[PDB]
Amino acid sequence: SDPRTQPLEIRPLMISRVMEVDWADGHTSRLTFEHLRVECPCAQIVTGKEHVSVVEVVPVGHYAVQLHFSDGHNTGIFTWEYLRRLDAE
Ligand SMILES: [Cl-]
Ligand SMILES: [Zn+2]
Repeated sequence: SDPRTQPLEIRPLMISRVMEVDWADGHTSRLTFEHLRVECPCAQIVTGKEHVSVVEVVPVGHYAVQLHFSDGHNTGIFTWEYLRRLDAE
Protein backbone atom coordinates (compact mmCIF):
# COMPACT_ATOMS: atom_id res chain seq x y z
CA SER A 1 0.00 0.00 0.00
CA ASP A 2 2.97 2.47 -0.58
CA PRO A 3 1.88 4.87 -3.35
CA ARG A 4 5.50 5.62 -4.20
CA THR A 5 5.94 1.99 -5.42
CA GLN A 6 2.47 1.30 -6.97
CA PRO A 7 2.88 1.68 -10.74
CA LEU A 8 -0.04 3.06 -12.81
CA GLU A 9 1.55 2.82 -16.29
CA ILE A 10 4.91 2.01 -17.89
CA ARG A 11 6.09 3.55 -21.17
CA PRO A 12 9.37 2.37 -22.61
CA LEU A 13 10.34 5.08 -25.15
CA MET A 14 12.65 3.73 -27.86
CA ILE A 15 13.50 7.05 -29.52
CA SER A 16 14.45 8.94 -26.35
CA ARG A 17 15.83 5.76 -24.69
CA VAL A 18 14.01 6.17 -21.41
CA MET A 19 11.43 4.20 -19.50
CA GLU A 20 8.68 6.26 -17.89
CA VAL A 21 6.71 4.89 -14.95
CA ASP A 22 3.75 6.74 -13.46
CA TRP A 23 3.38 6.06 -9.74
CA ALA A 24 0.45 6.48 -7.31
CA ASP A 25 2.07 9.45 -5.41
CA GLY A 26 1.79 11.40 -8.75
CA HIS A 27 5.47 11.06 -9.51
CA THR A 28 6.67 9.88 -12.96
CA SER A 29 10.13 8.33 -13.09
CA ARG A 30 12.10 8.78 -16.26
CA LEU A 31 14.88 6.18 -16.12
CA THR A 32 17.29 5.91 -19.07
CA PHE A 33 17.71 2.50 -20.69
CA GLU A 34 21.44 2.93 -20.06
CA HIS A 35 20.95 3.52 -16.33
CA LEU A 36 18.64 0.51 -16.04
CA ARG A 37 21.19 -1.68 -17.81
CA VAL A 38 24.21 -0.62 -15.76
CA GLU A 39 22.14 -1.04 -12.53
CA CYS A 40 20.54 -4.30 -13.72
CA PRO A 41 20.20 -6.42 -10.48
CA CYS A 42 21.11 -9.25 -12.82
CA ALA A 43 35.37 -0.89 -6.82
CA GLN A 44 34.39 -1.66 -10.41
CA ILE A 45 33.65 0.86 -13.15
CA VAL A 46 30.59 -0.25 -15.04
CA THR A 47 30.52 1.41 -18.45
CA GLY A 48 29.83 0.87 -22.20
CA LYS A 49 26.02 0.60 -22.22
CA GLU A 50 25.03 3.98 -23.68
CA HIS A 51 23.70 2.35 -26.86
CA VAL A 52 21.77 -0.43 -25.11
CA SER A 53 17.97 -0.42 -25.36
CA VAL A 54 15.11 -2.12 -23.54
CA VAL A 55 13.54 -4.38 -26.16
CA GLU A 56 10.75 -5.69 -23.92
CA VAL A 57 9.23 -5.14 -20.49
CA VAL A 58 7.49 -8.23 -19.03
CA PRO A 59 5.59 -8.12 -15.74
CA VAL A 60 6.74 -10.57 -13.09
CA GLY A 61 3.81 -11.30 -10.81
CA HIS A 62 2.62 -8.06 -9.24
CA TYR A 63 5.94 -7.03 -7.70
CA ALA A 64 8.42 -6.67 -10.55
CA VAL A 65 9.21 -6.39 -14.26
CA GLN A 66 11.76 -8.33 -16.29
CA LEU A 67 13.62 -6.06 -18.71
CA HIS A 68 15.06 -7.56 -21.92
CA PHE A 69 18.01 -5.61 -23.28
CA SER A 70 19.48 -5.28 -26.76
CA ASP A 71 22.89 -6.70 -25.66
CA GLY A 72 21.17 -10.17 -24.92
CA HIS A 73 20.86 -9.59 -21.20
CA ASN A 74 17.40 -10.57 -20.03
CA THR A 75 17.81 -11.54 -16.49
CA GLY A 76 17.23 -8.36 -14.61
CA ILE A 77 14.08 -8.61 -12.58
CA PHE A 78 13.45 -5.09 -11.33
CA THR A 79 11.12 -4.72 -8.38
CA TRP A 80 8.90 -1.62 -8.24
CA GLU A 81 10.74 -0.58 -5.06
CA TYR A 82 14.11 -0.88 -6.84
CA LEU A 83 12.94 1.12 -9.89
CA ARG A 84 11.64 3.88 -7.66
CA ARG A 85 14.98 3.87 -5.75
CA LEU A 86 16.89 4.30 -9.05
CA ASP A 87 15.16 7.69 -9.47
CA ALA A 88 17.60 9.02 -6.81
CA GLU A 89 20.60 6.47 -6.98
CL1 LIG B 1 18.25 7.79 -15.46
ZN1 LIG C 1 21.87 4.77 -10.47
